[PDB]
Amino acid sequence: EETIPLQTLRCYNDYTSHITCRWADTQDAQRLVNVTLIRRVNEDLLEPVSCDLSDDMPWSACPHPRCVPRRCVIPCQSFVVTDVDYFSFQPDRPLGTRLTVTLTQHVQPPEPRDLQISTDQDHFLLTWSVALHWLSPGDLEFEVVYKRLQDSWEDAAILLSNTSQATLGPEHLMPSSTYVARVRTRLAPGSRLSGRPSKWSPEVCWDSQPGDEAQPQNLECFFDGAAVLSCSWEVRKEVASSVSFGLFYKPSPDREEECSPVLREGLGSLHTRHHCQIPVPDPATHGQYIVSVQPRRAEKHIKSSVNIQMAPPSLQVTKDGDSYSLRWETMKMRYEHIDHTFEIQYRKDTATWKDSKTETLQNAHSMALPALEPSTRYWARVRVRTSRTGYNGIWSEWSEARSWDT
Amino acid sequence: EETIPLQTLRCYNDYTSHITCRWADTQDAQRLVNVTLIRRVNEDLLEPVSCDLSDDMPWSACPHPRCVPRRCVIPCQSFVVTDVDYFSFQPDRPLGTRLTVTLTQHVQPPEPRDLQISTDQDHFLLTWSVALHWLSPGDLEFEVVYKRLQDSWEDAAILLSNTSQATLGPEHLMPSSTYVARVRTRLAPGSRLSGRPSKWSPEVCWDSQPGDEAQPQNLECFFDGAAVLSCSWEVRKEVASSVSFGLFYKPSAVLLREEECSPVLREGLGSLHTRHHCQIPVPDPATHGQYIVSVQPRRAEKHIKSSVNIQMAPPSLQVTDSYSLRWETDHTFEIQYRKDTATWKDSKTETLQNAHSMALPALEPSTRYWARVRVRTSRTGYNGIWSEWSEARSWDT
Ligand SMILES: *[C@@H]1O[C@H](CO)[C@@H](O[C@@H]2O[C@H](CO)[C@@H](O[C@@H]3O[C@H](CO)[C@@H](O)[C@H](O)[C@@H]3O)[C@H](O)[C@H]2NC(C)=O)[C@H](O[C@@H]2O[C@@H](C)[C@@H](O)[C@@H](O)[C@@H]2O)[C@H]1NC(C)=O
Ligand SMILES: *[C@@H]1O[C@H](CO)[C@@H](O[C@@H]2O[C@H](CO)[C@@H](O[C@@H]3O[C@H](CO)[C@@H](O)[C@H](O)[C@@H]3O)[C@H](O)[C@H]2NC(C)=O)[C@H](O[C@@H]2O[C@@H](C)[C@@H](O)[C@@H](O)[C@@H]2O)[C@H]1NC(C)=O
Ligand SMILES: *[C@@H]1O[C@H](CO)[C@@H](O[C@@H]2O[C@H](CO)[C@@H](O)[C@H](O)[C@H]2NC(C)=O)[C@H](O[C@@H]2O[C@@H](C)[C@@H](O)[C@@H](O)[C@@H]2O)[C@H]1NC(C)=O
Ligand SMILES: *[C@H]1O[C@H](CO)[C@@H](O[C@@H]2O[C@H](CO)[C@@H](O)[C@H](O)[C@H]2NC(C)=O)[C@H](O[C@@H]2O[C@@H](C)[C@@H](O)[C@@H](O)[C@@H]2O)[C@H]1NC(C)=O
Repeated sequence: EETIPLQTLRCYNDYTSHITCRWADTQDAQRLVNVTLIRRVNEDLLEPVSCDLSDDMPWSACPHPRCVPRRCVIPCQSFVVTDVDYFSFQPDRPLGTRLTVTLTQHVQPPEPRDLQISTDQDHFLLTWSVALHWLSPGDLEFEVVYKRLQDSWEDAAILLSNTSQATLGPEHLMPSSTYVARVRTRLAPGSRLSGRPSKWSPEVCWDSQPGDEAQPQNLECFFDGAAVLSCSWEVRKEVASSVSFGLFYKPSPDREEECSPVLREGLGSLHTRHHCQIPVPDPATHGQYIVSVQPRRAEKHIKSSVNIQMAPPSLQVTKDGDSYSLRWETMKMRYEHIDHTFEIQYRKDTATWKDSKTETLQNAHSMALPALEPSTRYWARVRVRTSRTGYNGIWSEWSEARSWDT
Repeated sequence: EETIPLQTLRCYNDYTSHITCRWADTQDAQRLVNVTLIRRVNEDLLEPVSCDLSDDMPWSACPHPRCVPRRCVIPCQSFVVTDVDYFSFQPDRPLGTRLTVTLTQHVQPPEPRDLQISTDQDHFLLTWSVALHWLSPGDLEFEVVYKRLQDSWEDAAILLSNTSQATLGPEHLMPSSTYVARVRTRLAPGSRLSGRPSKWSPEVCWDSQPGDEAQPQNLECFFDGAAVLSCSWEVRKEVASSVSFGLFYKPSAVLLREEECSPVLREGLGSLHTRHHCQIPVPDPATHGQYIVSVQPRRAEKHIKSSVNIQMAPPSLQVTDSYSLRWETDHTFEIQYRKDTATWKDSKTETLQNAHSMALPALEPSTRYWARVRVRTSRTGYNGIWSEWSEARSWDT
């Protein structure tokens, strides 16, 4: 982006005898290189310049906290409107490098492009062209790499072609996935030329044969060569939420087992990877396994006696004299012996259950009520639950609300 | 990982006539599978519970933002204390996958470990180990990959060993650089085992042989096979801030003139270097099949036109009733005078164009003032910088 010496150099003259130059350097650079100010006479003569250290930089700022300013004086006997001095910096030693390139051994073939996919049933034909007689198409060979959209490039299958197309089939692709492919051009083993391969083409992207998107997929197993067979597979996040899969394995015929525990990991935004470690205690004897991912026996055990929601009680209102009493019955349970607790509530019509007189009774079937307001409409509800050590549950829904007036 | 239908299920019964269950699917899952509630009568016997949609979830929360809650009613005569029901959920269709695996065709050997570098003069001995008669060291082959720290793994050089050390020299390594290496285990070609390599060891770093830090390094030129030879190289930022490098080429009776390539594109690689690129045009590769390519300091000069960079000498000054400033040098003069407890950015400041003289107003019959001047040109195609101040001169009024 332009040396610091060259940025900081300002050379001003008295237009009679002098030129004074001021330029700087960094210490950072000087631990590696030093440079002289050089002035040049004609297309040939290049004269050194005599500078000494200056503690200041009054003509230009130096962008770097570690500058070493210079100040130099160059004698002259002449100045004319057209005069231009040309200034340079020579480094303390020769620095450089060379390479002798034999073109035939330094070929980077052009990158493929116009990458394109067409389905033919369950195969996909991948075409591309290359912009190109020193390098003929027969010098070329192509390298295609493909992976599911959710995978590293790290882990991807290659496919080689001597022409500029390849067919990808069901031996290469898993069904109902999005695949990505890319292609680069390589020199042919047979070419009289070598170098290195092109940069990759841009990516093309496509869906494989539709199949069933719910099916778990990509079941893989690898044996450590000792005592463990590690299997992994994927299933859609949404399907794992309605279905519990297990891993089951059994030796192929010469009793069928569940692998446990299964660990889980995100795999992109739609799949979960699960892993399992199958123990193999004798790979010599039983060295072929048949392994399945399939629905587990996953049950919620629900003990009836301990999950009872009784039916709501029937409720009625009674007078008898001028004192009113609430009564309530619950459906006969064949002959069960089971204590019941009831919760009883009543409302002034113009008021809210939330803030109401809510007494609670074990094994009672009525409740006498206090005296109450002149000619008001009233409401009442009851609910039951079991209340005995063999038993448990939730309240019954409320009885129908029973109205009435004074 | 309980499923949503199962986490959600609650079944309460009236201990007389039936069981009521409530539970929930998600909309998201329903796109891929629906599920039926199932009540297991006995070991051999499952039966479908008929559920229908509910607006609510009066018995358990649903941990998805879009559930499809159900309410089922299963009738029963008969209940008693010892009773446990087993409930589950059947998919709308068979789901599964099945791989049949022969262990010898499916082996992944163990990750290498304990990567070390030792130096042997200018070589580096990398060692490691693999913790294992089913799989034996002789089944094994090690693939080692290495690279400069600042490079990607994309096409790093592989070196293969069939024992658990490898050597890396100056043939493999750029001097004065930091190398990172990792190793993984593979099945030997001649092994009757097949599978896939181990995952990579942890990385190890080391500093390659020192060389001449200051040189440009890593010149690479590649020819596209038609008309162009792209070249790249690295120079250290320190050096780059002192030397402009160029790229020069000559193609292979007597030899031709050595030519300069441009433009040179620059990009910031790693902490120490910047990377440069140049495009060389090659017209007749079948005749000039060899190009010697050099990176060296260029003719990078600053053109300074004398006439537009004049700074003059300070004028000479004097002072001589009224006091008069006179000076000797198409000029512009600035004249300053001052009081003695006041500085200059307080003092009176004045421009005089092609005057060599200046008269002064009333002054204090007490004080002893100071005065400087300086100059630049006005000559019309000319420019420069103000002169230094003239000798500051004194007098007592
Ligand atoms: C570029 O030019 C400068 C100054 O001339 C060099 O910096 C100086 O390098 C000298 C070696 O020629 C050092 O001299 C030594 O000094 C010690 C005590 O200070 C003496 O006992 C002994 O006789 C040495 O000769 C000197 O220390 C150093 N100046 C500084 C910064 O103090 C420069 O060398 C390089 O620059 C600096 C930043 C230092 O780190 C150097 O050692 C370094 O190599 C010259 N650069 C090159 C690459 O040739
Ligand atoms: C799980 O079962 C649910 C609900 O029964 C299925 O979703 C439902 O699919 C019905 C298709 O059978 C859709 O009803 C349709 O209405 C439209 C008009 O709006 C008609 O064109 C069409 O012929 C039907 O009459 C309905 O869209 C849908 N119900 C809900 C609440 O979404 C589900 O099937 C799957 O989900 C959607 C994408 C469906 O439309 C189907 O194409 C799809 O397979 C069942 N799950 C599965 C995997 O079968
Ligand atoms: C595994 O690596 C060994 C140690 O480096 C191999 O020996 C070397 O590899 C070459 C085979 O391509 C061989 O010609 C070299 O001269 C030899 N170098 C040294 C100094 O060890 C070994 O190769 C086998 O054993 C050698 C001695 C030869 O007889 C080869 O024909 C063998 O393939 C490799 N191990 C095996 C058994 O594959
Ligand atoms: C690139 O060109 C050819 C057409 O696709 C391939 O030739 C094939 O050679 C096989 C030899 O055993 C053989 O199956 C086929 O007859 C033939 N394929 C057909 C019918 O088109 C070629 O494969 C190479 O050719 C053979 C002779 C060997 O040299 C192999 O090592 C080659 O792989 C194709 N590409 C590659 C790289 O495989």
